[PDB]
Formats: sequence, C-alpha cells, structure tokens
Amino acid sequence: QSSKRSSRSVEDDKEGHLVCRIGDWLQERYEIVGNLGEGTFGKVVECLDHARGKSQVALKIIRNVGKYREAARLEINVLKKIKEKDKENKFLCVLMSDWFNFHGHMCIAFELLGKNTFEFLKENNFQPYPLPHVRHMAYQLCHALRFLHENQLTHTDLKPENILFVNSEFETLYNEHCEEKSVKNTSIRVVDFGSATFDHEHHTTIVATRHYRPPEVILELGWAQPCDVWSIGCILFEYYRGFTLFQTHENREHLVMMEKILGPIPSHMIHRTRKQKYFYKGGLVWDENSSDGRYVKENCKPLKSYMLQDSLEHVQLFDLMRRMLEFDPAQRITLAEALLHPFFAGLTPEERS
Ligand SMILES: CCN1/C(=C/C(C)=O)Sc2ccc(OC)cc21
Repeated sequence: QSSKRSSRSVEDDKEGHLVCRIGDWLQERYEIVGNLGEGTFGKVVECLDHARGKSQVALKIIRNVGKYREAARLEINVLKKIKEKDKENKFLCVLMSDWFNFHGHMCIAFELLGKNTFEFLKENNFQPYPLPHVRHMAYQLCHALRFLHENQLTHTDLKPENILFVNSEFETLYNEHCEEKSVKNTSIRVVDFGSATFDHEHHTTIVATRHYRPPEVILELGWAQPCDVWSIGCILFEYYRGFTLFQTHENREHLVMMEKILGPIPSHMIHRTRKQKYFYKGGLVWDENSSDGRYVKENCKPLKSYMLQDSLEHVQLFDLMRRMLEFDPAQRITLAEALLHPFFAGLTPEERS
C-alpha cells in the first residue's frame, strides 16, 4: 500500500477497534508488519517507521472508547516523565518514541523488544533461570523501579509478562531425545505503564495481578511504591523456581499462604482492614483439614525451604526476597536500599552497565 492513501482510508468496528491488518499505514509513517499482542485496551503491532529509515517499533493502538482513551492519556503522561528524566536512556523503562491521536485511537510507539520473561520461562518448560541470571535481572528491576519511585510513580502491575528481554536469543545447554535453554543477554526493559500512578493521583483500590499483589492491597489499607517491591519479590521467586510463589485466586487463601510462607500478619494491619470477614478473634479463618487446607499444608512452606542450594549467593538472594516480602509496607525494603544489598556483590562490571 501507498503511505498517504492508506493513512486516510480508516474505519472502526462496532467495538471501537481500528479495522487494520498487516500492510496498513498510520500517519503516512508507520507500516504494520506483524502482530505482537492484543487485549480489551486495543492491539500492539510491529511497524516499520518509514520516517526513521524503516526502524522497528511496537505500536500500541488504543480502542476508540472514552475510558481507554483517557487511561492512555495518563499512560502517555507517565512515559513523558520517564523520557524527561532518563536522557541517557539508562533506567530500563521502555522507550516511547512517538504518540499521537489517530481518529480517536491514542497510539504509542515504543522500541521493539524481545520475548517477555514469562514467555521465555514457558518455552524452557518452566525450568528456572540460573542464579546469575536471577541476580542480573533483580539488579535491573531494582535500578529501573528505584528511578520510577524517585519520580513519585508506582507501576502497580509488575509481573514477568511486563519484563521483556532487549534480545531473547537463547543458547541450547542440552537437547536430549525439552531443549534446555538459557537467554544469551539478560538485559531487560519494563513495559506497560498503563496502570502507573503518580503519588497525587487517584489510586485504583485493587491493583496488580493476583500472584504479585501485596497484602496492603488485598486488605485495602492504601498502597504506594512498596506495592512494586512486593511484586518484584514474587517475580524473583518465580525466576528462581520457575513457578509462582502464591498459586491462588482467592483473598483469604492468599493471606493464609502469606502467613505459612512468611510468618504472622502484623496485628495492626488486621485491626485496620475493612476486610474483617477473613478474620475471627484476630486470626485468619482457615480449615487445615479441608482439601484446600491439605494443598496449602503440603505446598506452602517457610520461604527458606524453597532454596535449591545452601551456598552464600542463594542465602543472600533469599534475604533480599524476604526483605521485599515484608508484610508491613512501611518496613518493606526500598529499592534504593535493595541496590546496596550484598546479593549484588556477585554482579560483574558488564552487569553493572
Ligand atoms: C505486547 C507487549 N508490549 C507492550 C504492551 C503494552 C500493553 O504496552 S508495549 C511493548 C513494547 C515493545 C514490545 O516489543 C516486543 C512489546 C510490547
């Protein structure tokens, strides 16, 4: 198709999605060449940026629906702040190259990245990342969100699907008659600032994906940057073991697993929560001898039990993870503090770049 003709021939479906396929253009500039993702928000497509010598971008095209348009405007405000504050592009938040309003569709152009860390784990038959990879990805997440936290921002939806490799090319360790895979370059970027909240802005009550959600959110006690620290702790567990720390889809059971894995919920948090129906006389309501009781009993053990090795680097990892999974968000380690944790003495100079 021709740039001008294609960019002006435009229509939406009954749901407010842009009708488009591979080959279509936007802004006499972006040529759609692949599909990367879709949701209720809209769609993400790979494009060639013909105004920047056909360099590759991920273009997010938001639905022509007021709720999603407004949310996208707020997302752009966050991305603009990140860009304003990271002139060397060294804080590892996804680079927004362009944004525009295409017939009511907010569109955001990003640098093109590789597979997300969940997809890579799944392609490795959920065999975990080796500890040095866990350590480098942890360092990068602490560095990226410390920067976001210094700028009165909280991501609120950190999960492995929102952490992408710059380049996900892998090496084969073994291929016996699942092919065992390690990523070559563990450089990552954080994506999807579509839930990211400034300190002064309205806070959505229930944030984060289930498995990465902290106790102060479940208990509706208010949340801020420590929410993201809890998420990171859960992510690092999952990188290290290949399975989620909290495999549950119900609040009371989730809070029970937290107490079995991490120790007792602080008294003051139970006193203050409106979620009183989960408690009786200050203790979580929980039948140990039911089927769910036996699953939790068998599967949810003290955090340290999940160590695969007893050496110093594993002990250091678990100390940092424990500090990231403090119940009380006011006692939870900050990412500025996390960057100084002795776990990160095991990095190399390349890994500090
Ligand atoms: C589809 C994932 N995805 C995004 C998703 C959202 C909701 O923003 S943004 C993004 C940027 C680059 C990329 O490369 C592969 C992927 C990418």
